[PDB]
Amino acid sequence: GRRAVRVWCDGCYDMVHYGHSNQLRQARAMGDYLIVGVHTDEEIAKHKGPPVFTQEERYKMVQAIKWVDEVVPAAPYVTTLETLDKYNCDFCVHGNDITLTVDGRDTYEEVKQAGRYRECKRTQGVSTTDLVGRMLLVTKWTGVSQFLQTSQKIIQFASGKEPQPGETVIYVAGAFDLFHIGHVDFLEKVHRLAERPYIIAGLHFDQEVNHYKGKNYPIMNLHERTLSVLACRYVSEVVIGAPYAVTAELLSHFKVDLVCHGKTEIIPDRDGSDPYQEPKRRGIFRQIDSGSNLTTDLIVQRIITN
Ligand SMILES: Nc1ccn([C@@H]2O[C@H](COP(=O)(O)OP(=O)(O)OP(=O)(O)O)[C@@H](O)[C@H]2O)c(=O)n1
Ligand SMILES: Nc1ccn([C@@H]2O[C@H](COP(=O)(O)O)[C@@H](O)[C@H]2O)c(=O)n1
Repeated sequence: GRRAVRVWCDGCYDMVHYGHSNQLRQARAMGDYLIVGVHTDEEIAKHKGPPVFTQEERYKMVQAIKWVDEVVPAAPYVTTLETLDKYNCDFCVHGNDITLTVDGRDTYEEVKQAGRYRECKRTQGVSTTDLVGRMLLVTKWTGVSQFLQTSQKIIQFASGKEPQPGETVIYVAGAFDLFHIGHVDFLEKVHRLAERPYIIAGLHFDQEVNHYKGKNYPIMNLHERTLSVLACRYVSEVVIGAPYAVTAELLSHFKVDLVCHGKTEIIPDRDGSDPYQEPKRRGIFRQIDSGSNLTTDLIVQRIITN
């Protein structure tokens, strides 16, 4: 038995994207166990403006990412040894920003001098601001994203497991754009539908999403959406470019036991047909209620306050 390295992060985690998730993956790789501190609405307000998502929304999203072992709510804004000592955490991990006080001293001086501060690289291809811009475009399809996808980035995000005997294969599908607490609440309930679930998430092509969603959607592209969704602990695997209709070929290919959709509107397939007709014919379709009303369109409207 080796001695366990417990690891700390903190931040606002306000509108979580695959950069947040890649930093948490990276931080968790540095030890055995990741704890994450998230600040309150009130606390974020004192330093920046108030955040787009409420604390309990933010606590829940972070908790949903597979590298995170626990979420400490109302974490202080600035990391301290008092906090590290209090959660038995060997060291903290931040991305490499310039973090200086007004007089030129380091915000994390205490921690750095104690030898208890580690850095990870910033994730390429994304930031909340970049995303704010993508939303502004949509409200006022060839591709505004310059994320560079690789096999290695997918290897790092994927759990990498084939369905074992006894596991109940469950397929779901959609846009999964701006992967959010609504999708998490949906997937987390789907995950209750069996003892040992193996959830596969079909991700519609960008061209398809633009067609059925109008405008400049999707905000995120298939590759980005791939990682967003693989970061979720309830997901075992992803179809990267799934058809809109849940075909026979697909169900048979993945040996699907079960198919779900949430309480959102199902838009008819181009020929008028129910794209879930085939699993309903087999009697393996089941509708689920997430309990969330959150959609990509509501995230846009909450994120633009002018
Ligand atoms: N593409 C990005 C964006 C952010 N982060 C890291 O995530 C850390 C903690 O997250 P948090 O403070 O809660 O959010 P932001 O950093 O504001 O996210 P962003 O820059 O995208 O707005 C940040 O220091 C940031 O460097 C990262 O690694 N890669
Ligand atoms: N708030 C939400 C958002 C999505 N969902 C479900 O998540 C899946 C993917 O949704 P999108 O294709 O709309 O991203 C769908 O089955 C949808 O019904 C939900 O149950 N509650």
